[PDB]
Amino acid sequence: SVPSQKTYQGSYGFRLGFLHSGTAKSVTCTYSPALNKLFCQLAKTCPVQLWVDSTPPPGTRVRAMAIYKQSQHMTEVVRRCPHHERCSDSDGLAPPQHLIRVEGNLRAEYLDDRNTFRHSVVVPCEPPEVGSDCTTIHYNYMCYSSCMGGMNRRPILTIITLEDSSGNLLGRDSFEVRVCACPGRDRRTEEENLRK
Ligand SMILES: CCCCOc1cc(C(=O)O)c(O)c(I)c1-n1cccc1
Ligand SMILES: [Zn+2]
Repeated sequence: SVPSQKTYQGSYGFRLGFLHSGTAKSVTCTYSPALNKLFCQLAKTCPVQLWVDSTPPPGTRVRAMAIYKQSQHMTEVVRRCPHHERCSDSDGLAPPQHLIRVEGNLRAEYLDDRNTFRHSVVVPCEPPEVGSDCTTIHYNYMCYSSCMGGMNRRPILTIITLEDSSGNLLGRDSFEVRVCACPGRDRRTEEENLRK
């Protein structure tokens, strides 16, 4: 099977937001609205904003999962490559096979789905800090898009789902991800290709 990627704001008006980081050579994470694509360095902080129009109930959670973007690869589980799964870079909570980690949240839970074998990471919803209008989750991607025996140059999507306490769908959004050494240059190149 394949997880749905259909954008769905749902009853709470759920959607993502991204910072405006630019495309300088030194940038470690940058989002392209024209491509709906995040470009980031390996294991660096990727701030993703969560926005709602109304407050979801206590017990609502936010889950992240990666799938391959190309249809001919969509049924294959996205996982870390044979090198990175063995490099003992554990944070003490994320299984070493998981591509996506949540940084700085001791309530993050990592799931290996017993039926689909897909990986995901889920956190409880928390209200914005006083003075803020949205909540941010900090993600890390733990392999390069190019890693041999893993993503192997195949593009991926991240699907972010807002879920109730039982895991039922409340909202969904998604974005493509490229994990690469020079996200600013790659964003500029791909946006130029799109303009041409
Ligand atoms: C108590 C559990 C539910 C609390 O979740 C939110 C509340 C508000 C609010 O304004 O009360 C909000 O703005 C956001 I963004 C979230 N939220 C959504 C996903 C992650 C956090
Ligand atoms: Zn790797």
